[PDB]
Amino acid sequence: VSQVRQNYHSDCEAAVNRMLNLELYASYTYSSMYAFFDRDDVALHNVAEFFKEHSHEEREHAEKFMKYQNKRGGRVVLQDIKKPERDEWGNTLEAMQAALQLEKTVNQALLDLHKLATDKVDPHLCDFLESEYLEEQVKDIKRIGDFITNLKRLGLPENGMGEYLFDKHSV
Amino acid sequence: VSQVRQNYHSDCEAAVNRMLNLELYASYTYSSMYAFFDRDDVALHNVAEFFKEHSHEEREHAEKFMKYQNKRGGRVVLQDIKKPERDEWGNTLEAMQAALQLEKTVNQALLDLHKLATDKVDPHLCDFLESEYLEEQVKDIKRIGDFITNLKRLGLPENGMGEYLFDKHSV
Amino acid sequence: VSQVRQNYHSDCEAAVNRMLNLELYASYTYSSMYAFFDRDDVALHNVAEFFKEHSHEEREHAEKFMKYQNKRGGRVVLQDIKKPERDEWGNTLEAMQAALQLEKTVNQALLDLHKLATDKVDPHLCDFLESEYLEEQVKDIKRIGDFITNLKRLGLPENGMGEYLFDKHSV
Amino acid sequence: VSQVRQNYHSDCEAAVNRMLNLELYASYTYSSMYAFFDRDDVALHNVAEFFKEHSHEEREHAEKFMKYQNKRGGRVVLQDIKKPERDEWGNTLEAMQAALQLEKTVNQALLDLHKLATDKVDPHLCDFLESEYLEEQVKDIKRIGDFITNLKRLGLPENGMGEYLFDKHSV
Ligand SMILES: [Cl-]
Ligand SMILES: [Cl-]
Ligand SMILES: [Cl-]
Ligand SMILES: [Cl-]
Ligand SMILES: [Cl-]
Ligand SMILES: [Cl-]
Ligand SMILES: [Cl-]
Ligand SMILES: [Cl-]
Ligand SMILES: [Cl-]
Ligand SMILES: [Cl-]
Ligand SMILES: [Cl-]
Ligand SMILES: [Cl-]
Ligand SMILES: [Cl-]
Ligand SMILES: [Cl-]
Ligand SMILES: [Cl-]
Ligand SMILES: [Cl-]
Ligand SMILES: [Cl-]
Ligand SMILES: [Cl-]
Ligand SMILES: [Cl-]
Ligand SMILES: [Cl-]
Ligand SMILES: [Cl-]
Ligand SMILES: [Cl-]
Ligand SMILES: [Cl-]
Ligand SMILES: [Cl-]
Ligand SMILES: [Cl-]
Ligand SMILES: [Cl-]
Ligand SMILES: [Cl-]
Ligand SMILES: [Cl-]
Ligand SMILES: [Cl-]
Ligand SMILES: [Cl-]
Ligand SMILES: [Cl-]
Ligand SMILES: [Cl-]
Ligand SMILES: [Fe+2]
Ligand SMILES: [Fe+2]
Ligand SMILES: [Fe+2]
Ligand SMILES: [Fe+2]
Ligand SMILES: [Fe+2]
Ligand SMILES: [Fe+2]
Ligand SMILES: [Fe+2]
Ligand SMILES: [Fe+2]
Ligand SMILES: [Fe+2]
Ligand SMILES: [Fe+2]
Ligand SMILES: [Fe+2]
Ligand SMILES: [Fe+2]
Ligand SMILES: [Fe+2]
Ligand SMILES: [Fe+2]
Ligand SMILES: [Fe+2]
Ligand SMILES: [Fe+2]
Ligand SMILES: [Fe+2]
Ligand SMILES: [Fe+2]
Ligand SMILES: [Fe+2]
Ligand SMILES: [Fe+2]
Ligand SMILES: [Mg+2]
Ligand SMILES: [Mg+2]
Ligand SMILES: [Mg+2]
Ligand SMILES: [Mg+2]
Ligand SMILES: [Mg+2]
Ligand SMILES: [Mg+2]
Ligand SMILES: [Mg+2]
Ligand SMILES: [Mg+2]
Ligand SMILES: [Mg+2]
Ligand SMILES: [Mg+2]
Ligand SMILES: [Mg+2]
Ligand SMILES: [Mg+2]
Ligand SMILES: [Mg+2]
Ligand SMILES: [Mg+2]
Ligand SMILES: [Mg+2]
Ligand SMILES: [Mg+2]
Ligand SMILES: [Mg+2]
Ligand SMILES: [Mg+2]
Ligand SMILES: [Mg+2]
Ligand SMILES: [Mg+2]
Ligand SMILES: [Mg+2]
Ligand SMILES: [Mg+2]
Repeated sequence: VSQVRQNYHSDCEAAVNRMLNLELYASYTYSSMYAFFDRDDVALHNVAEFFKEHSHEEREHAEKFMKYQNKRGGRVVLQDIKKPERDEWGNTLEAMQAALQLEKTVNQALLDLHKLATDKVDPHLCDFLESEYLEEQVKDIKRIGDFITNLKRLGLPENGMGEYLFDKHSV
Repeated sequence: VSQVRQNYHSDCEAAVNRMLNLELYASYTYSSMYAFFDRDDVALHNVAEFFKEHSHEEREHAEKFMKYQNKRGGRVVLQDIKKPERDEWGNTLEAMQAALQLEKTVNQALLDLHKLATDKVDPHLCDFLESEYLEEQVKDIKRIGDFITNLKRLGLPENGMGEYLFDKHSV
Repeated sequence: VSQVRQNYHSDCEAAVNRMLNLELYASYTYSSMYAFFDRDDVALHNVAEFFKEHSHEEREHAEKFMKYQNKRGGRVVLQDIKKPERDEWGNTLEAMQAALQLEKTVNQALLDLHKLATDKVDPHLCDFLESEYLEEQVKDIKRIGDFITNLKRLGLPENGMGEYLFDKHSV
Repeated sequence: VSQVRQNYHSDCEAAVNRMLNLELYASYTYSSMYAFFDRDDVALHNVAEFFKEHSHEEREHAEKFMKYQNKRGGRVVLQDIKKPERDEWGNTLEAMQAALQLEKTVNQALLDLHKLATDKVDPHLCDFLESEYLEEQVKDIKRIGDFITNLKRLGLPENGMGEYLFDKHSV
């Protein structure tokens, strides 16, 4: 047992490792979207940069879980980072729809971890999730939802002019 | 009943007073460690200053509970501040080991108070503990644990050169 | 065929994708080493930060290959990022030895890619590797080798004082 | 024989002169496109300025070959600069398509010169092409390809609104 460990359940330690993996998975998915929008036959650089930034953000979320694990006396256990579900992302609307679903998946896992922390009576873990993860998640979900609404308004997927306009005025 | 009092259980009020006393006890223990490391026959000034700073920090934690008590309409009730368990602290490793245990004792009392606040449905008290106490406690426990690991690495208690090196490069 | 593509062999495109994966693998390995040295029972923060920085550097090397692929009209194809070979890294000397071998593995793959680019008569790819990868690789290999020599001098693995001294004066 | 000449093949000297001419040809073509987009019945000033800048860049590439020739002890031999293939350029998409093909023609000639330099074992010439020409060429080809993708998205040639939008947000 780690000398620092106090009120940290084995189940929570394991769940933090799984959450770490999911953040890395989300980072990798966003990097794929960056790569797609940077293609010469897609060429929406502002959209590409949006996803690149989100990839970096998710990597930071992962690192924060690693630091958290060590602070509590848990042990970081890494697994493979699975490749993204798609190799190509269609267009801005398809990619944003995929990002929304990914963000909701990450949010559900955060909420599930919070429920586990509540069940195991771990207020430090609860506070960590609430203070560092849960609000940023709601904000990102709202931003992507707003984008989707605008892309539909702009006539995506069919309306190429609309897609250009979004890249030039929204991101 | 205080005109400001709302959703503040008598049990929580009493527990806040006991927590106040424990913070003061912890401050006094750290001041003892400061005094020890300042002895001419111990003479580890950087270690002494580390404990002096921690003593000041704990006094501030105590004052914050006094302010909290009044904000909720509870009444501050003081008891004797018991002298520290030891008059002399052996060496840097022994003192850090004692500090780790003290910090875990304080942490357990904070967690117990949080459980009481949860049971009495007092989210303001829960938030206070989470926002002002619980994370600082985990950080301090981690820092002291890291120090202990390094002091053992440096060959404490036997290795006097190791003890000198710690005082000159870690604190 | 991409409208931008010129003098870019399918074999080179595929090899760039494999190199991308290896950079990501190397980044993940360094993040594991960071996590290890941040453990309360290891506690060598400067060593941890060294590996954290290297993890970030490798991620940047990967992103540069993604950008390269798109510039040439190739298509980024991602695969799983395999977890590191070890879950724990022993000590500073063991970790540095593993880092040296990892850096030489990455270097060999860069040299193999350069040989392929030479065979396919692709000077742009050759220049890219020479200007952006090959010298940084030699410098990093030299730095790690120098560290290993010093860790052996300091009596690693047995000499804990030596390990402390390295963390405090070399990184 | 020039007193400075060393390891500089007659074939390479002649090929450098031909490359000089091609850079000047490319500069003249871009100046034609500038003139076209500046017409009162075309009136896409930002597009015009893009081509004007590229014309200036190509002239600089030509001057760099003149300086190179003299540095190696070769002799600059000039030929006529042929007028551009077209007197009018249709629209932004047609012009960008022509620019892409021109840039690929220039790139092929640079690659052919690099192959000649390799065959004649002239690393100075190889380095010059790699360091001063080959990457700028790939970047320009990528930029023009990205523009073409966007112009098609915007509904060129038919969609005049799309053409206006490109001139106002992409260049
Ligand atoms: Cl525990
Ligand atoms: Cl508890
Ligand atoms: Cl696990
Ligand atoms: Cl980071
Ligand atoms: Cl797996
Ligand atoms: Cl796909
Ligand atoms: Cl948050
Ligand atoms: Cl109140
Ligand atoms: Cl009340
Ligand atoms: Cl209530
Ligand atoms: Cl009381
Ligand atoms: Cl004060
Ligand atoms: Cl008493
Ligand atoms: Cl005593
Ligand atoms: Cl706190
Ligand atoms: Cl803890
Ligand atoms: Cl090709
Ligand atoms: Cl070729
Ligand atoms: Cl591939
Ligand atoms: Cl980056
Ligand atoms: Cl795989
Ligand atoms: Cl292992
Ligand atoms: Cl380099
Ligand atoms: Cl010469
Ligand atoms: Cl010669
Ligand atoms: Cl020679
Ligand atoms: Cl000639
Ligand atoms: Cl000039
Ligand atoms: Cl002629
Ligand atoms: Cl014409
Ligand atoms: Cl260049
Ligand atoms: Cl190209
Ligand atoms: Fe995000
Ligand atoms: Fe964030
Ligand atoms: Fe995240
Ligand atoms: Fe996210
Ligand atoms: Fe965000
Ligand atoms: Fe403290
Ligand atoms: Fe504090
Ligand atoms: Fe305290
Ligand atoms: Fe404390
Ligand atoms: Fe503290
Ligand atoms: Fe590195
Ligand atoms: Fe680098
Ligand atoms: Fe690398
Ligand atoms: Fe590396
Ligand atoms: Fe490096
Ligand atoms: Fe150009
Ligand atoms: Fe240039
Ligand atoms: Fe040129
Ligand atoms: Fe050009
Ligand atoms: Fe250029
Ligand atoms: Mg467990
Ligand atoms: Mg998972
Ligand atoms: Mg798979
Ligand atoms: Mg509850
Ligand atoms: Mg709560
Ligand atoms: Mg909170
Ligand atoms: Mg917040
Ligand atoms: Mg009462
Ligand atoms: Mg008490
Ligand atoms: Mg007594
Ligand atoms: Mg906080
Ligand atoms: Mg292929
Ligand atoms: Mg591989
Ligand atoms: Mg495996
Ligand atoms: Mg060769
Ligand atoms: Mg070469
Ligand atoms: Mg070079
Ligand atoms: Mg260099
Ligand atoms: Mg000749
Ligand atoms: Mg010619
Ligand atoms: Mg003619
Ligand atoms: Mg260069």
